[PDB]
Amino acid sequence: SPGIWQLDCTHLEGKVILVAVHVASGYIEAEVIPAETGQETAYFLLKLAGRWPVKTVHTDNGSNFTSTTVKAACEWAGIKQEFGIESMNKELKKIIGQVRDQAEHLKTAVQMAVFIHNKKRKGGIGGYSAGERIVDIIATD
Amino acid sequence: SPGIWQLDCTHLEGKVILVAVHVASGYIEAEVIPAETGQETAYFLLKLAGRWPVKTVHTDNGSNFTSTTVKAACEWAGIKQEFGIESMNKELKKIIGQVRDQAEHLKTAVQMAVFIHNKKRKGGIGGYSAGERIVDIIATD
Ligand SMILES: Cc1ccc2occ(CC(=O)O)c2c1
Ligand SMILES: Cc1ccc2occ(CC(=O)O)c2c1
Repeated sequence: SPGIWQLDCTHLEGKVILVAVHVASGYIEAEVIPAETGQETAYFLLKLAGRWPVKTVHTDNGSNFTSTTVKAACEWAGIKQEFGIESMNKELKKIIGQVRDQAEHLKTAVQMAVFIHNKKRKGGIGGYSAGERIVDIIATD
Repeated sequence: SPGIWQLDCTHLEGKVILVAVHVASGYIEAEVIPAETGQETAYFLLKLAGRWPVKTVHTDNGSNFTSTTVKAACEWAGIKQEFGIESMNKELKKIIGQVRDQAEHLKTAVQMAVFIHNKKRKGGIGGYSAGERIVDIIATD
């Protein structure tokens, strides 16, 4: 299971942020999209699956199950879409608050937040970042 | 040196594709941008540096040295910009030709091309993909 992810959205300044979490690591990827349309979700799944091993994507609701291009991205890349599973979305938003006045565009602040989340140590000291854990779980596999 | 990348652009259907190569692995990331502006290059560097260890980015010309937001992205993420160093751009374009009629948007075909490039074996058989090599070099570090 180095290939299990959770996909959810969150909202900030009235724009949509897609969030993929690697469950076993807490590594995250995220992007501001211009609406919820299946167009962009599909594109971000394909991007994510070109980068990392993506085998199963868990979602919490039915929106991803009613989109033709997500179905086609899933199929082209060999991703199982699968129903049933947060505050990862809440801690993301704290860091977006700590950095928001360091960049003009919200989407720059989302990427600064992802950077910090991925590279920091739990507690601030010792052990691995999310970034190290995802590589260590895939390497160890 | 798990953190050395090459950054270049290539062109197709009159749109710009940014290309980051992890030199020791051949792993690639790429994105269609709406012009060459330092805005998008900076954003893609920040994205790339949130995902992987990015310490030094080599470029071949002076365009990245004259952009304020690239300078600011470099500085915020701790990336050394460094002058002096392809046909990686040419093999990318072969695969974009093999897949172009499977997606409406060129940018979907660029991501299908990156997927294949990153996950395939050299020869088609045995050894590691680019995706496995980048994780193996970072893990082994
Ligand atoms: C098959 C596939 C996979 C991912 C995608 O992202 C966006 C699209 C739409 C398009 O350009 O054809 C798309 C298609
Ligand atoms: C400091 C920094 C780093 C990466 C970036 O990408 C785009 C911008 C512009 C902006 O929104 O402030 C930007 C800034």
